[PDB]
Amino acid sequence: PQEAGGMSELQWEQAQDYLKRFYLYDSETKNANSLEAKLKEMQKFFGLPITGMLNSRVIEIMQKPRCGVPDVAEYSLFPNSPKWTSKVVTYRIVSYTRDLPHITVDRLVSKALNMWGKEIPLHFRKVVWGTADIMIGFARGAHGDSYPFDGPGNTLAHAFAPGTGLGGDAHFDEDERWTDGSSLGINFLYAATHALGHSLGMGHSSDPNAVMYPTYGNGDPQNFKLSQDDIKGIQKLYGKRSNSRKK
Ligand SMILES: [Ca+2]
Ligand SMILES: [Ca+2]
Ligand SMILES: [Zn+2]
Ligand SMILES: [Zn+2]
Repeated sequence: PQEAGGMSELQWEQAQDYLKRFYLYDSETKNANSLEAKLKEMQKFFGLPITGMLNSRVIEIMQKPRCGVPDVAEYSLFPNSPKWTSKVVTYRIVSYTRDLPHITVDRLVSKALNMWGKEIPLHFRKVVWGTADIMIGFARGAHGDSYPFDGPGNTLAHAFAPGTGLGGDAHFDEDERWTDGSSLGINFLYAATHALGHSLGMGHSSDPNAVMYPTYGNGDPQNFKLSQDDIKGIQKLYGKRSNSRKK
């Protein structure tokens, strides 16, 4: 909490490790000098300009929630594919949270997922009989998977990469707050575009107006939608397109 930067080694480790979990679990790189190199990468990935340092904006974000998905791969059980390679993608809800009835959760995922679908030539299909590729469920890290519950705050939602039928699923930290009309904690619409975006193998982006922006913050937009730099990125791989925007 601000002083994390100049805290004792034990508390300080939490800061260094908070970035580390958001990337991967590699005990080799754990080091006090190596710290400085890896931070360089955090700053480009995040976008923030201040670099080689941490305490003010860098920490402000570690403590602030964002996402629970790693951003890299190394010694783990996952396939190698940048995006979905299936002919069609599908999605179904497993369970629902008391904050929102089942229909509401469901229509939010479609209202976000579809929004991605329109920005790409992939073909998406609605579910009415049987299981689907992407399962959307509420659960805690102790449901039977890696990534722990870590309580509310830090770590917002883990999700999986488009891998096989089982992999590709999306999840929501049930501990976290979830709503839409109340507009109090995390809007489902907003996180859904992010969580579902990770089910497409999209990586984060640095623009401050990005949809996967890892620096959660910004004001309260009117309707809100896919961003410019985020769209061109996915298009460059599914086809060919370019663009530029800042602020
Ligand atoms: Ca959490
Ligand atoms: Ca899946
Ligand atoms: Zn993310
Ligand atoms: Zn899980």
